[PDB]
Amino acid sequence: RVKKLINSQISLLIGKGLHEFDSLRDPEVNDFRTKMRQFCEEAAAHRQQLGWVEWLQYSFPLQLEPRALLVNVKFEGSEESFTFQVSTKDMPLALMACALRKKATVFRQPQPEEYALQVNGRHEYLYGNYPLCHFQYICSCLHSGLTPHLTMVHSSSILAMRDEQSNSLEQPFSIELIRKVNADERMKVQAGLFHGNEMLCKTVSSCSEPVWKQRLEFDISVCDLPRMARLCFALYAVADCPIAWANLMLFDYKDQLKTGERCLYMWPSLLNPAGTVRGNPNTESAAALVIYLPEVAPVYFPALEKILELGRHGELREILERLYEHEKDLVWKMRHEVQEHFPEALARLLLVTKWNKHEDVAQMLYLLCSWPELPVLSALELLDFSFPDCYVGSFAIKSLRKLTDDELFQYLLQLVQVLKYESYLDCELTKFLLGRALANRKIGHFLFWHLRSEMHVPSVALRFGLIMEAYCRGSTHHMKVLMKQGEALSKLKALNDFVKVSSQKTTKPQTKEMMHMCMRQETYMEALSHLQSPLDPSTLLEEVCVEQCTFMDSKMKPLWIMYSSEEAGSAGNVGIIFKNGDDLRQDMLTLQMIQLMDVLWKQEGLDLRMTPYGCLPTGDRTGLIEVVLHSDTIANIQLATAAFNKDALLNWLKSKNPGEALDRAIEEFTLSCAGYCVATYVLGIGDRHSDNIMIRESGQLFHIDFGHFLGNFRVPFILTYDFVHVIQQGKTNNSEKFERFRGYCERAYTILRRHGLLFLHLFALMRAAGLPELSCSKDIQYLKDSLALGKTEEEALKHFRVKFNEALRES
Ligand SMILES: Nc1cc(C(F)(F)F)c(-c2cc(N3CCOCC3)nc(N3CCOCC3)n2)cn1
Repeated sequence: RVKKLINSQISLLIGKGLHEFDSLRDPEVNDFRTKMRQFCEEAAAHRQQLGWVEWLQYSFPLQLEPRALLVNVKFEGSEESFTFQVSTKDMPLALMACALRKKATVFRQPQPEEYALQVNGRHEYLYGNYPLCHFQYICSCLHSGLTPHLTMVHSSSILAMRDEQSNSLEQPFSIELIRKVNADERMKVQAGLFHGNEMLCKTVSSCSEPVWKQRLEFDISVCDLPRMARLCFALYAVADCPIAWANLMLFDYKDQLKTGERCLYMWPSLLNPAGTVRGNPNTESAAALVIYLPEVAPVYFPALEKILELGRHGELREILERLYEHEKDLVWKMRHEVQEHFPEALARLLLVTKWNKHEDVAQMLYLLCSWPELPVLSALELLDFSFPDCYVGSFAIKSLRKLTDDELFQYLLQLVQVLKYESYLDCELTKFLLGRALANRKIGHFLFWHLRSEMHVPSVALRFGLIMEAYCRGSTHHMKVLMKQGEALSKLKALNDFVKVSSQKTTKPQTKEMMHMCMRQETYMEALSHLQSPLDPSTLLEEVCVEQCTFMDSKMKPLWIMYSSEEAGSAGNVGIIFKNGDDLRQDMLTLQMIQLMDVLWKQEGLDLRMTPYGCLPTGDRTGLIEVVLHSDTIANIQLATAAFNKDALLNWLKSKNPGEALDRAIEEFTLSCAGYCVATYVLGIGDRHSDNIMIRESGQLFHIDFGHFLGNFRVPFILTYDFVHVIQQGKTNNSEKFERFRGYCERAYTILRRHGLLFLHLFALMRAAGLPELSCSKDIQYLKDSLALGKTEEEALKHFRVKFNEALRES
């Protein structure tokens, strides 16, 4: 009965009944389910016995940055507290020893190593040999002025949390084109063999329920088929009218060559090799193609031992590795010199390998099996659809194992999208993502939401559903925590639907008061309170502050939900925006890229005071956006009295930062303005105006609502006069302040160029997302031109300077 309860809770959580998996009677699904369940159960068993500091590393991973301070410290299970004057260079152990001395003297009774410091009212902890200023929390307090509030949590109390959370044939390749086609009856199939993007041979071609009975033969023998060969079909009508497409692997998940009848449930729309290799689930309405794979003999793909035995036998390039037909022959000829003296040029060699020649593949695989590990940057390139081979993919994952949990988190969105390129359910990328999620609860949280947010997409629902199920087997406690989040989102959807309907029939004050009555119902107060934020599991959403909740006036009536927490103090006051009706994927991608820019800038000692707030799609055109409190749009501020509208922004800054605080607010504005000008320029984010640019009371400028990127609508560099007016401290002429700002823009731009390959590799992997503004090479080209990677640093700077000077004349 406890197993029945778990199964039904997984079905509710993942948004797909587990019985739907059994009904498909698919051995590949059944084998994934059984093998991944045991793999995830072993991880849960390993975690149950972790030491209390190891459990802390799993559950509350440290949040680190890429003088003196007062710290308030209390003990768990006590209202009494003490404020200490410690240095920002002190370790958390020095703070814990200082706190324990104050408790021993106050209790009249005479071990810091048995403790960890919790950030009050947050699932965040300060531990390890790190100075206080290297923790994101202390560093954040230092900037905002605020005093850190910490709680001494004992080892026995952390161990109580761990315990509570327990559970060949030279015959040429051929097929037989042997249902519900909807096309013009006045009019009257194209097939192709692919190994990723590359064609293995020339395309071979053929008014409802059509009968062909045609022999389709390819110019390639059955022995030359690579292990990852794809047969791609396109049903169209004779300008061209496309109807449907369908792909399939020639070998199944058990390495055996497919040799029987097949019905292909087609996806509606010429050839689409990147598209999924699984049939359309809507078998009732989709067009189908009847196909027959002839019995060529069983025949399995040769095992690694047989391949290494064949590839074992065998026998100017520096200028090529920075390609023409002759240049590809000299890369292949010196393939051993490429392995021994240019291991990082592996991808270039893989691209010139004749994948339609089995002899050439075996020799490539022979070198690959002894190739040294490559840096993470090189491994991310190998994950592209251009490299579909199973051994190349396994080598890429092996090179990605050295990723830190922080780097893994930074690239997680791309690694999830790469699952859509996978040919089989059980793959080394799924195993890697699952193992890494089960060893870090933050990774497990965002992996869950990335998969859950796409369950309404038929091409990925089975795959993503199966991975979330396996994850749930590895953490019964976390499943319950994520269920509490899903229950809140379910209520926000019902509440937002009421708001949409009510706003079309009555005034704003009236709809807002009815929203509050709906929220004040017991089922709503319960579902909306006491949860971990889906935007950030370390932020606790305690009591929903109904009186402060409202909705915004745009088409979808987004909800603005406020929360508070007595235990967290002023830092427990957090807000979330719930939006339903628009897709948040591109905003999430933009914001993660800005966050990556902020990390790269900070690694070079450049802090541009950015605000990369949370954005998380959770379902079908549904998601959450983190509220940055104490901020307002440029337009709202431009609505003390300004004699000239040009002084409004500066006057607003002055009212929030009087006396000596003004100078530091102007500086925060200048730094963040340089960062956002550079980010929007490099990413090609146009349509920036007073309604989608905001300013914080600290002076920090930030952008919101990134509806367009990569020049979709070349987006020129933008210098806005009202922003230049603040940078110049309200003066007409101030080249000393203006030119410092130009230095910030140029420094930020030159740093991004040094990591240009990282942005290109991440954006190439994101082509799997199916985002309409990141759908071809022209979109990637935009980033190559904005970062000017072909030019030297001096030419790129000169060209950036021409663009910046053009923006200043336009200002
Ligand atoms: N795709 C979207 C949609 C909205 C969406 F919320 F509008 F849907 C927002 C949005 C709008 C908004 N508005 C407030 C100002 O007026 C315009 C709307 N304020 C914010 N904030 C998040 C960061 O902290 C500050 C608040 N996000 C962003 N991206």
